[PDB]
Amino acid sequence: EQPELEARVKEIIEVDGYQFRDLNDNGELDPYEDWRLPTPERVADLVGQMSLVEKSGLMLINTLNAACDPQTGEFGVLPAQADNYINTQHMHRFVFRNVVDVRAEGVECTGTGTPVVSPAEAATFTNAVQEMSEATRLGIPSLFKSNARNHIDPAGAFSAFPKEAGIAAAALGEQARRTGEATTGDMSVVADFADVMGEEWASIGLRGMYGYMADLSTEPRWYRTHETFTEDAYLAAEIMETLVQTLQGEELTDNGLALSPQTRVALTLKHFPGGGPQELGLDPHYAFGKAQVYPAGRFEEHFLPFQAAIDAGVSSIMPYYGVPVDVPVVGGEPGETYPHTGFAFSDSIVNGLLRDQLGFTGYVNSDTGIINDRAWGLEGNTVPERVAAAINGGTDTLSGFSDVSVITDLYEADLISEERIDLAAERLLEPLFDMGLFENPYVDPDVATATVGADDHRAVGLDLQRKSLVLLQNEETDEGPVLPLKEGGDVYILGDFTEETVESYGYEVTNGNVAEGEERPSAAGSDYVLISMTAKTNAGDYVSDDPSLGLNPDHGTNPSVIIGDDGEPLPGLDGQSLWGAADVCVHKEGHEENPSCTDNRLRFGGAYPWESSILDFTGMEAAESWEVVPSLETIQEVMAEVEDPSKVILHVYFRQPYVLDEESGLRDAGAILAGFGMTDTALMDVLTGAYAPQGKLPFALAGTREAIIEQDSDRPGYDETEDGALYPFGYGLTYED
Ligand SMILES: O=C(O)[C@H]1O[C@@H](O)[C@H](O)[C@@H](O)[C@@H]1O
Ligand SMILES: [Zn+2]
Ligand SMILES: [Zn+2]
Ligand SMILES: [Zn+2]
Ligand SMILES: [Zn+2]
Ligand SMILES: [Zn+2]
Ligand SMILES: [Zn+2]
Ligand SMILES: [Zn+2]
Ligand SMILES: [Zn+2]
Ligand SMILES: [Zn+2]
Ligand SMILES: [Zn+2]
Ligand SMILES: [Zn+2]
Ligand SMILES: [Zn+2]
Ligand SMILES: [Zn+2]
Ligand SMILES: [Zn+2]
Ligand SMILES: [Zn+2]
Ligand SMILES: [Zn+2]
Ligand SMILES: [Zn+2]
Ligand SMILES: [Zn+2]
Ligand SMILES: [Zn+2]
Repeated sequence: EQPELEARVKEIIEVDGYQFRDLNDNGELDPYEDWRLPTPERVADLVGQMSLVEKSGLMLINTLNAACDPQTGEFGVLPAQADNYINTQHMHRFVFRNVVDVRAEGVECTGTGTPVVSPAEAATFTNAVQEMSEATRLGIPSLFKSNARNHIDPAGAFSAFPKEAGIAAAALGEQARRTGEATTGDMSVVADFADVMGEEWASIGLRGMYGYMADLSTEPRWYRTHETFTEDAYLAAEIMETLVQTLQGEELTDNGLALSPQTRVALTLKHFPGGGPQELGLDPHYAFGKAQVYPAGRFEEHFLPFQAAIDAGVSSIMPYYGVPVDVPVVGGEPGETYPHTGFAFSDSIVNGLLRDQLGFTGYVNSDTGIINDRAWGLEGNTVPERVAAAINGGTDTLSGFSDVSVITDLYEADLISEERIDLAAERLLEPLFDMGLFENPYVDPDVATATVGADDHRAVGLDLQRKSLVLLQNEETDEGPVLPLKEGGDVYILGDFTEETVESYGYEVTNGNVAEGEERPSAAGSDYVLISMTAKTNAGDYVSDDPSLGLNPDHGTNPSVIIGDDGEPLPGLDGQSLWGAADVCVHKEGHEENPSCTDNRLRFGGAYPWESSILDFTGMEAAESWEVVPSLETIQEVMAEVEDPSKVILHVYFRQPYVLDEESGLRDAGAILAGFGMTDTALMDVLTGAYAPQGKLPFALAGTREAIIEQDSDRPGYDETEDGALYPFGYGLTYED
């Protein structure tokens, strides 16, 4: 019956033999403090006593990182803006972005940066914010969200798993190992991962997530394919279902939300209705990439994973920045299309599709910076006008917006009704009640130390690392298949292999990784060449209003067209404009005089927009804003030096679905693997045969740039291209001894 309580500011009262937190400090048991009552009655009572500004503060969510004190040496103290956000803006939702890890030897507090914090220091920080929250007039608790933390970057003290697509590759591979088929996957793999994450996140007082991503990698030119699970909507739907059930629980409320005190992490699924199908792969963080296009008419396949998570009870939904171009309204009158504005401003999307058509009963969380930076389709509108349009469109909380006074001002100007603010307040407050946070919002920092990165948790991650690896090619030689490796030999390594780790398996290693000013030993005479390679963007020089770049006629024109709902094309988006002409620094269609460029330095990722279709390794080596690592030139020298290329093992990190073009010579390697993030001993354990590979690709790979240029950005695979796929979805070899 009686749930545990903890209070550091307010007092505990007991009534009818039960104890309660007196959060308004009146000395009596209000219904919102009365945990015996159903949540709607607790919310109604709480919303009844809030001032307008306290209600409007709930509609903001902003970065609140732990800081360090240069004079005490303590890490995990409150930042400067904590007092403002909690006490002046009345916020109770925050994004925690610090790396959680143990700092080296010698690290002292200094610099503008975001300090690294241990698990115990992270818990101390979030407790302190909860302490400051309880100290407010009604002592409403706070909720921290974060992006993903448990993935190897090819994190910190959290237990390390492969990237999202590696988890899907492992799930498909274990289905095929049990059934013979690779369709929707073995979801015990996903549940095992989610179980470790939920336990570790909750132990530091991190009870929400910006994620996971249900977006589909149907457009290989989209730089965010690196954080998608799959291109296939039905596998994605099965994964989102399992993530909600495991992270939120299977216990549903009467509203149909999987929210209980058993909820370890409440998910804010992103990015609705699906960020995958970007025109030319250009991303809507950037002005030139506002458009999402659906040439194969698959808009409904893309919100199918969201559908599945909504039914499993997911807490929260984040719309993407994108603009849906000419999309028929689901369940609407004939000839109706969705507005050509960003998703969070469209009542048709957030209230119509998400709530009315799909039945979502939770709250809606904007993506970060839609108001000031990415108010797509609202370029001429003011900031207050943009706030009202997102809130009235169905968006309940604004990520990256700080200023509660703008919402109160919009109320006094009758641009947002108080009935709408009450509705947002209800949706935002209910999960905090249902998750037990009004009763006890604190955590034990020392239990975090014993939980984050536990040995058994790390073991689960290691298993999935080994099961994510996909064997794509393993050529038969006179002495048998290239893989697994034989015992002993001379091994040449290139790329991110640790020499002593490879030596430890009983090989003599020659390291081709030399600095730019030293000569590289030849690979001649090696029994094996281990190359670990990938490609990266190097687009930090991009400037939208620079005639050398964004305004350079030699870079061509942006083919993307978006006709505004007023009848005029969006700036720089008429299909004839220079790439940089869509940036507000160029068009200046707002209220405000020389606006900064939003696209400068492409700081979120992605190549130069004129280079977004160069996904082949040969093209990428020559491209201005792509880089092959190690260089394709060095790789090609090395493969010639060994003379017999079947002695070369390529381990490739397909950050995007890169194209192994025949001109590049990479297909002459004896073995090719796709890796999604592993320790060196996990990969050496598979290469040397202690374990056999079993992963299967959760997206198809193409063989030509033409297939890249021809495929439909909203359709999976390459079956409609002339050249087709090099490797299809669900493909992957093993050792057959
Ligand atoms: O972390 C954030 O605030 C968000 O940043 C935005 O740029 C991304 O679109 C979203 O996926 C992140 O969750
Ligand atoms: Zn007191
Ligand atoms: Zn009573
Ligand atoms: Zn009270
Ligand atoms: Zn105030
Ligand atoms: Zn408040
Ligand atoms: Zn990445
Ligand atoms: Zn199911
Ligand atoms: Zn786009
Ligand atoms: Zn009035
Ligand atoms: Zn303790
Ligand atoms: Zn454990
Ligand atoms: Zn054989
Ligand atoms: Zn030696
Ligand atoms: Zn020219
Ligand atoms: Zn150029
Ligand atoms: Zn003005
Ligand atoms: Zn050379
Ligand atoms: Zn496609
Ligand atoms: Zn051709």
